[PDB]
Amino acid sequence: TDLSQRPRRLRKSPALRAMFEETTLSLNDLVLPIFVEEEIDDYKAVEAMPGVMRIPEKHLAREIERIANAGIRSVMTFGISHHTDETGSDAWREDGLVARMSRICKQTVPEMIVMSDTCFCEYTSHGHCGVLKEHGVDNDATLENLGKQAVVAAAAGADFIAPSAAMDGQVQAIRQALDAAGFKDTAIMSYSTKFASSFYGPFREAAGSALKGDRKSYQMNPMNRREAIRESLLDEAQGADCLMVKPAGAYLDIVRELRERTELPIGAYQVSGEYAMIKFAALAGAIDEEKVVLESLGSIKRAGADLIFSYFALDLAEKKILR
Amino acid sequence: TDLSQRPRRLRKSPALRAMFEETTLSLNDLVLPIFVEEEIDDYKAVEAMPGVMRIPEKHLAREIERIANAGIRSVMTFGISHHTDETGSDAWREDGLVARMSRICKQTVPEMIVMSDTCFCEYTSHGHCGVLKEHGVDNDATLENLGKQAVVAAAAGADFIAPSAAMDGQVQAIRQALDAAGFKDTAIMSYSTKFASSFYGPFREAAGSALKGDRKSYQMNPMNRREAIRESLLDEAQGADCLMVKPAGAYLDIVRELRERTELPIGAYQVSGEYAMIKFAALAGAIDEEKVVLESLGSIKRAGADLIFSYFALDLAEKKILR
Amino acid sequence: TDLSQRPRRLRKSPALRAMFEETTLSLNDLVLPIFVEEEIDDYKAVEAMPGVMRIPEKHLAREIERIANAGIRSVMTFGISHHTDETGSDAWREDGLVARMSRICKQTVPEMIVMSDTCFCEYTSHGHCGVLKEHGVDNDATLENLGKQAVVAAAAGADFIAPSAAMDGQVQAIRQALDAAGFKDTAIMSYSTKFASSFYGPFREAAGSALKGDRKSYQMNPMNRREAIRESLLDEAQGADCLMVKPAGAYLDIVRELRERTELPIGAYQVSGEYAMIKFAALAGAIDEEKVVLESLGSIKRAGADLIFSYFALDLAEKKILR
Amino acid sequence: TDLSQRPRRLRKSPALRAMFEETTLSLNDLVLPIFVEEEIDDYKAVEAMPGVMRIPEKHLAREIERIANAGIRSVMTFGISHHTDETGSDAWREDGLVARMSRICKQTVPEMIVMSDTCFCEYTSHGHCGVLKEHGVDNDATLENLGKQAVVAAAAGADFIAPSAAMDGQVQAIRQALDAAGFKDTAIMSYSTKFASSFYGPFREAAGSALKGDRKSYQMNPMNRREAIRESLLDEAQGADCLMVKPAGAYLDIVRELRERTELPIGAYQVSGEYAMIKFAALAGAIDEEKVVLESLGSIKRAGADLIFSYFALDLAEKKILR
Amino acid sequence: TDLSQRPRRLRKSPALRAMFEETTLSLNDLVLPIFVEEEIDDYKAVEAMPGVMRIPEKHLAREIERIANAGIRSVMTFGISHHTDETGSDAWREDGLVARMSRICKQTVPEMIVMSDTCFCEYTSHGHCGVLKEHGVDNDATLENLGKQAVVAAAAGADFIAPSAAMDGQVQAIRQALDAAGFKDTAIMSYSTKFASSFYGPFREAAGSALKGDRKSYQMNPMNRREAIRESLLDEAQGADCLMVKPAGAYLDIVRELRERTELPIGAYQVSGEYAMIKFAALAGAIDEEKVVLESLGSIKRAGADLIFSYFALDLAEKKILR
Amino acid sequence: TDLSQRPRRLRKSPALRAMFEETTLSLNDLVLPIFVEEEIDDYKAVEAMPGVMRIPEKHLAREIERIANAGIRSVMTFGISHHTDETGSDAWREDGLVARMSRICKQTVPEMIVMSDTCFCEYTSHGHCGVLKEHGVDNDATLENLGKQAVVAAAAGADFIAPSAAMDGQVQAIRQALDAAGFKDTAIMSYSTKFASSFYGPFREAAGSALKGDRKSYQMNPMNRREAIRESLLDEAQGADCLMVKPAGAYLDIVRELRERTELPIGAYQVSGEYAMIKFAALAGAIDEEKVVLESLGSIKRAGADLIFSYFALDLAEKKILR
Ligand SMILES: [Zn+2]
Ligand SMILES: [Zn+2]
Ligand SMILES: [Zn+2]
Ligand SMILES: [Zn+2]
Ligand SMILES: [Zn+2]
Ligand SMILES: [Zn+2]
Ligand SMILES: [Zn+2]
Ligand SMILES: [Zn+2]
Ligand SMILES: [Zn+2]
Ligand SMILES: [Zn+2]
Ligand SMILES: [Zn+2]
Ligand SMILES: [Zn+2]
Ligand SMILES: [Zn+2]
Ligand SMILES: [Zn+2]
Ligand SMILES: [Zn+2]
Ligand SMILES: [Zn+2]
Ligand SMILES: [Zn+2]
Ligand SMILES: [Zn+2]
Repeated sequence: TDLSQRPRRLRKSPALRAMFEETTLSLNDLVLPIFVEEEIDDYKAVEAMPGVMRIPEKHLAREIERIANAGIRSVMTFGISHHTDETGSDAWREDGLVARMSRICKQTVPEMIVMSDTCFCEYTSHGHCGVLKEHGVDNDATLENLGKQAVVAAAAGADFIAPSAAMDGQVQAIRQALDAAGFKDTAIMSYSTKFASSFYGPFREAAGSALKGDRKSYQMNPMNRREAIRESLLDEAQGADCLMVKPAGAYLDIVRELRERTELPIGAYQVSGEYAMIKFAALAGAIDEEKVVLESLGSIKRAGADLIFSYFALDLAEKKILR
Repeated sequence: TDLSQRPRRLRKSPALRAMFEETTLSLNDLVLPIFVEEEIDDYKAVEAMPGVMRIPEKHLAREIERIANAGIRSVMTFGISHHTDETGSDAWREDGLVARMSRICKQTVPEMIVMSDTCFCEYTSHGHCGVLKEHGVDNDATLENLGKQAVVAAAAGADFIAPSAAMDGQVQAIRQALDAAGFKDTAIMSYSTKFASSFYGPFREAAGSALKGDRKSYQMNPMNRREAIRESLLDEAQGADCLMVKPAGAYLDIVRELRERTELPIGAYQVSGEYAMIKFAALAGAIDEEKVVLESLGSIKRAGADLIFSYFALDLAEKKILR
Repeated sequence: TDLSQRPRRLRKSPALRAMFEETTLSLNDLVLPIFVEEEIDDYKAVEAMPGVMRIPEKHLAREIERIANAGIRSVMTFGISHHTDETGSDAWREDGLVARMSRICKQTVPEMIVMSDTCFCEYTSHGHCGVLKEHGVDNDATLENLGKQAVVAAAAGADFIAPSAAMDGQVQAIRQALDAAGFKDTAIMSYSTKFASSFYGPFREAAGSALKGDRKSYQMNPMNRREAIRESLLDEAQGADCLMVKPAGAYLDIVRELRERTELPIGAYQVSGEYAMIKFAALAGAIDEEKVVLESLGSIKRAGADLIFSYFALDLAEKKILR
Repeated sequence: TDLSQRPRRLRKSPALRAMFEETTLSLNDLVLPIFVEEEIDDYKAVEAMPGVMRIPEKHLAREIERIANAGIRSVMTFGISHHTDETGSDAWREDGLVARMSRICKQTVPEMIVMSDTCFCEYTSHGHCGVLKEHGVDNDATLENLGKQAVVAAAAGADFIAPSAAMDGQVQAIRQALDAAGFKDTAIMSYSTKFASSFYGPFREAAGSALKGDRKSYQMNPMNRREAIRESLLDEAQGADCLMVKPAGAYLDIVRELRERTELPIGAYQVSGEYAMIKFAALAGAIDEEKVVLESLGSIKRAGADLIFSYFALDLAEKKILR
Repeated sequence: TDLSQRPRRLRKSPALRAMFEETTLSLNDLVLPIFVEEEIDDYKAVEAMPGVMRIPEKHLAREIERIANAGIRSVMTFGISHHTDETGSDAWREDGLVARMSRICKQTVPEMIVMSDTCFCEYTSHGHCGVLKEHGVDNDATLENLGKQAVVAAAAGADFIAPSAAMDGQVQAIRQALDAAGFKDTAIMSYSTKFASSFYGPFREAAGSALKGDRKSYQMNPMNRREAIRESLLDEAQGADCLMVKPAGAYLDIVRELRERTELPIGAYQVSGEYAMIKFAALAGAIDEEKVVLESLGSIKRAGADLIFSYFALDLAEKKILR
Repeated sequence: TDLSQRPRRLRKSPALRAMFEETTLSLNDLVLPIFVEEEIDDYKAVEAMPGVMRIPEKHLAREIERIANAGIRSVMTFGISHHTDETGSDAWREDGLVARMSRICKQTVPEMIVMSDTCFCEYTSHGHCGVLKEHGVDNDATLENLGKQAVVAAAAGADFIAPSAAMDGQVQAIRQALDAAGFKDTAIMSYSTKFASSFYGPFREAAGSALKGDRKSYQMNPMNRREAIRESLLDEAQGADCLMVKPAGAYLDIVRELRERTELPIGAYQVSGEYAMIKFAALAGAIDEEKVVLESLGSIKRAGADLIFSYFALDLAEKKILR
């Protein structure tokens, strides 16, 4: 046929596809979320997240070292509390779980980039991402607490404070608190664009949030693309060091549009539900796990994400699939 | 706190979120892919696609009518051949399965928008999307065949010829053939941007493609965002009536960028692997199926897709979840 | 003929046009403006707005419930005052008509999204949208009053305070007042871009504004497209939750340009004159009312409006034309 | 208050608003559509278009001269046929009504810019905009006829051939025919973007189209903004001298987007329904006719239209409202 | 100090800089240019390119295998001729050096991506990049020869024909010739934007071009950024598979602008002069070679290049600096 | 051949290339960096920068006058300290080397545009660009010092204070200090985008910085293009009069992108390593020095730089190569 343009010419062999591959994926793009449960002896399996375990705080220095050894550059800590209360106050206690996870990680592996998930859903009685009032989850009371938590987390060693409560002004609030507390160097990995997604099922079982109801009054509507960009831009305006889109998998268009709207780094969260959809389909033999994971992750990088939070990170590292 | 901007104000209640919801999803956005197997009496279950059946050609007029009755506007037909050969020649026989699926659908429900998947992977001995030569899958020999198939499919009643073989110049080739054959009114739903994705596992079991190897020499690299846009733009240049991104789920950034690069309609394919990841995780209780499906689909619409090919379409229609 | 591109292929049938229809319209896009007259027993017909009635305040809880029952998500309240004065002070009385409309609506149907029109034209002796001085309608004195009104309206239950006085700094003024008064959660639906349009005739008879003269010193010039965009952007800068273009019908280009200039929601007002032009032509048999309304409204949505204020809303809801 | 930005400063008086008025409107922007009925003695009133008359062909030279005298620069001729047939063949007869309207106008007022509406809806038995086949309104057979009509219209004196049949490739077809026929200098005022609008009611009664059914298979969907732009761009590609959006009133966003997408002139049609909505509301006293017309027209110019087809043109000219 | 924004926070340690590093460099980005001299026994050292040798054709299969073994994906072949003539006709002889380099490389390592430099400067008596006439270097006579050379090179095994003669229409000419000759699958790596740079000194000594004078009548002006982009876009229009900017080092702005103007792959040539500037400064101890090379190369990738032609490639591969 | 477009037509002769040359280079684009060592009698040769000498402070008025006489418009002063300490306090002493270089230059040649390099690497014991603490190079303590230095430098006659320490908020800090000190007219030539480049080797030997380690915690990653643009934009936001990209040679894409992102002037630094790479290759005879320098410099101007800091400046001026 008379076709001057033939894109298939650069797909002829593996070598050519590698020369022309536009996106790369490596361990430098991954952040390992880790679940730490205090006051427990044995690792707990998160059934809805095949292969994922809750780390007993007592095995934490061992795990972090294992994580570090695999080449993992950073982790996002998530705690399973045995000290919840109406406001998740343990989150801001100098020696609450939040601080200890951070402190243990950083003392054990000082070059480990520790990100502290900053919220209250895992420490509150009601399971909401903040202070519960009769109007719902009070924005401003939560901000104060986030700020307090940030200072203790930073004091404990966290390199990034990562607010995931979806509260308005949370980056500003936490930045002021860190600065005032003397932690001007502590970064903020904002969960800038966080949707009220149905892809968080598994997480609830993993992290222990007691929430009976939803977070639609704070987490934004999955359908809102313009709002999603504005959400993250407000965060850049409030000084966040890195922004983030969560979930990432079904939101690659948001990741791409945000990438074209800011020079800030952009993180992308491959949520528990994404991880579970892959594991369960792979377990059923419907798909090849390794291929789907890499494509999934590569897709997130293609969309423009500088960092990806993935529960597969350690396994990819250990199996040497990524380096 | 002093926050003049509070995005949470429009997330306060369900009514407010509905007023402000930026994206809509309805039956007008869905296309039902259907699998028809010739020469069989009973429906066959596609194990890797829980809930999906191969329709015996003899039950086809009944199914299509059922599909139509649910409010489904259109279907994409896929055949399971009992007459394969080195070139998938049944695909171009006036009365091959391709034609019959189309003819049966259109005679039974004349207002049904019939899209014919136009390829050879389901009719060839080797399972490749075309004519197999010593150089691999010959582009040009395939184009001629696609063209022949398009004419018989169109002659049979197909409203859209949908080339999914990933061959270069396929839209041009098929358009010339339809025009010359007198089917100037027959549209082309190009699978313009089709990646060599690992999300097609289930499909192979559903549609019967005999391929032992891969399609990387024709289907494009999942990592290639610039090439992906160029792929579809070449298709617009060749006259396609509608373009398409496939898979869709992990390619929403591509869908969004393409949407900003063309005024043509854009279809998006929620592949078998996507459908399987949701079904299997839902079966394991890790996620809520209905919520994940709607979010998944709504996300594809948010990204900019005018149409979505989803295996969930009939179920959403029948259960009245979408109208 | 040799035409590779044939847009008519996707216009062939109703099914195809529905699959390809780029814009949707539903009850989630409509806001019902409602006219409430205090101290009256019977509904009053607004002659210049066939089918539109002034609701006696005493029938208000009944109407709102009717409105809610039809599926209407929100209303914009407009009062007809029997207590006007040089400054429209009833507008800011804790129990003035403004507050009562809001309170009645919200107590009767708590999930009803109440927007309070915030102005003084309906409460002043002179009929102007504010405080009348020798220089004309004093901007700053009006701002103070708007702020006072906003607090009582919010205190009364309004979800949105909607300033329609066209005063400079009105969003800022009202936001400060709400915040200081403790109504940080109360939104602002700014009538950001409001022209000095000739399409408001009917309104004057509906709402009772006593104005003898014009509002050209505050409402902006219909011809000013650049100013129109700047008007709304200043409003976004002052914190408005939603912006608005009014009128909408003859200003769809403004709606479209604003949509490309902000991520904020955008409301569009199908003014009384638009509603009257359609009703009267339809009454004369020159056009089909239902078709013209839907096209009119669909056009406003096509232009980019997230919400439309339309006097047809209830009728479309009740007749089940939109859902 | 402390407001550095005060847009109201330039709205203070009429002089200031005139200095700052961003859009102008004059007789140089208007095209008068004219309705000419052959074989009739008296002017016929178009009831659905108060003030609009069908001109008997015998009074045509008088009217055109009147039109010219008022300062009107150009007219769009529309005929009411007493010689219809299955194909509207009178439209292409050397001396059919189409030619005569043009010839009479140009001989009587040689500097008059004559635009010939080029279609068949007014000359066919069935009332469709073209050749009726079993598939509907055949595109290609219509194109041939349009071309024939264009040559006779051009031969007769028309300066612009204005295809309003909404057929694909109509500009290309008509350009080839004019060129081949030796009318390379004859322009094409394409009705590039013409929607299947409900605002054409009155027209049917004015122009006499016998259509019982709709034109949705050729006129495009009112909701389709992307398609609308593509429609006009294809026309620019086919060589149109001027493009057009019709209707104009509820499509100002389309006018604006097209203006930013082409350097070609853009015409905008204030359809019969628009004209009727204004007349009827004005007749009912709901609005001020003159103000609404000028705002309506000024809005169309604001949106970016270089020319407007308005039935008010002569009246505005004669009353000296525009010059 | 009160600084909310602190970019230094993500530069704190090596781990953080690696997480945030925006650009990657690997062996998949490199193409090794190789110099092959026919009819010689020993490797010849190119004095102006420390570490670079001319490979005797007889050691070629050994070198290519060595190159392949190091992980190098592709090479650009350059010949040193012992059969020059007024037109460089050996370049098009079925068994000229050009063909043999290609054939030897591909037979020895079939998966090696062979790019053939396509020009005549190394085969002509006068040393110019083409056919020398009294007007200078005849464009069109050169095009014919390039085409002939391309066919023999492709016939010999080259995967890419890489025209570096800077002739107008060279991509078009070579594409037609390959297609006509039946090498439709053979790609074209155009040296689309090639400046008349002073950075090619060393090359002349390496490749043996006999030119006494300059190439300013064909190679474009180093100062011309607009022309440089147009040069490459014309090449995309003529069908090139990949474009290229050469030199690359002092032209990163061109690389970046081209990257934003095309979806095609972009190669970038780190010319001999660049390689020599680094080697000589490193030899003098003024800079660290390895760091400068990687920064140099990383910079080219940062600018947007998909591939880089670098003489350091093999050394980086062998020393395991890149993988 | 049939080629309508022939770019070679404007490359035919030197006259045509000069008419069409898109970029110019002159002495008005150059800034001469100068190295002044206090307390020394003889000029010292910087071995890693052939031709570059350290000027003894006592010969400074002679050199500056020589520099001025050659037509050089401005210089960037760099001192070699014989009074270093833990904080580089001499830099802020009223009569420290920094002040004296400036004072000597401006008194000797009052119209000379003096830019003072503002940092501490040349005055600190440890060689870092600031105050060394246990956390590394303290940002804020450095800012205070920079500010102090700026005032004494400005007081001494510097026209531009040029912070090259890569500290966050350095422009803001220095602007406040100058303003408060009464030097509101003193400009700031920020080294806005300064990478942690390996091209600074030679400089260390020239300027005497004692640093044993690296500056990666303050100078930004060479690979970071988005951060690089943000770095400079923050500087514009802090009030810098001119921005700068350093190094320039391997960062022309950054220069170009910044040029399209700001209206501020942009300086570009051709670092010592660039100067050394050219000198050493030229010394080895691998390239022509004069041609490479001019191309190098012209390339920097092509990329969009308004000013270039080049060590070749005086030589080009004196040899009359540029005027
Ligand atoms: Zn305990
Ligand atoms: Zn939470
Ligand atoms: Zn937020
Ligand atoms: Zn059979
Ligand atoms: Zn296939
Ligand atoms: Zn393709
Ligand atoms: Zn009363
Ligand atoms: Zn008012
Ligand atoms: Zn305003
Ligand atoms: Zn007759
Ligand atoms: Zn018609
Ligand atoms: Zn058209
Ligand atoms: Zn020989
Ligand atoms: Zn050459
Ligand atoms: Zn060229
Ligand atoms: Zn001393
Ligand atoms: Zn320094
Ligand atoms: Zn900086």
